[PDB]
Amino acid sequence: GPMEEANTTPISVKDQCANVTCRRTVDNRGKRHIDGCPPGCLCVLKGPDSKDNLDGTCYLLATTPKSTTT
Repeated sequence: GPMEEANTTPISVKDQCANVTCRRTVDNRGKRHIDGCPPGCLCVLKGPDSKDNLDGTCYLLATTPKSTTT
């Protein structure tokens, strides 16, 4: 085939996710506080009435993007 990588590579390689950590706290609010995360990974932290200043975790998403360029 040609010298192009995309022309020879039909499927694009998955991109690595970041292990960045987040922190969300909410008291005397009665509403759960959610933190934000970058693309490819999401951080969900659930804290009931006993919520705290704890930090949430991040996980990599298996779902592949729509990018064709390696």
